[PDB]
Amino acid sequence: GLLSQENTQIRDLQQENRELWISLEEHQDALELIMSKYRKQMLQLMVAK
Amino acid sequence: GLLSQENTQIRDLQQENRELWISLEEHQDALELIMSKYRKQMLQLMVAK
Amino acid sequence: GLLSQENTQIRDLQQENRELWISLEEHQDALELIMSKYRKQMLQLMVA
Amino acid sequence: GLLSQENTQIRDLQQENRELWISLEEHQDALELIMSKYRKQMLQLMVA
Repeated sequence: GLLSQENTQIRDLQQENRELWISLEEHQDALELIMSKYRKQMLQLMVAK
Repeated sequence: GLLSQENTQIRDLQQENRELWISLEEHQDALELIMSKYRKQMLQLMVAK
Repeated sequence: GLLSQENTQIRDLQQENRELWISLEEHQDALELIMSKYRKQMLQLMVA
Repeated sequence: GLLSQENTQIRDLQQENRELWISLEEHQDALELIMSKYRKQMLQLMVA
């Protein structure tokens, strides 16, 4: 009965779920990268001083 | 037949879906607020200069 | 001669430079905090 | 007397101050871009 309208909708919602999580995860990585670069620049300024 | 295991799972997945969206939306607001404050400070520095 | 043009302009540039450093670190703290909230929300969704 | 201690230290503080301003704006551009990508991803999910 995996082909029922309900089981098909479950798999569609699980795919949407996964896409939302990937969106959150990709932006978590972007936040970490920008913070890493921001703190590396603060250190480069201190070193040059 | 709204009480079937499948229909119950659909409503659970829709609630999860909504929670993921709220997580994305709340952080969109946080990003906007921090950028607004960041640009307002750059202007306050320019004005004081 | 601390009232020299030299020593006076030094003091103004030092004040501006201190304000720029404070601006950089205050924004650091603000981004760190929204990243903390973001990460902890993801951790909460993940075990729910 | 541009080689005065006054005028020399002025120039160093001006260079540092310019670097701090560039740092602030470069990070502005970087955050604006990740916010752009984030917002456009949400818009894409919303019409999908």
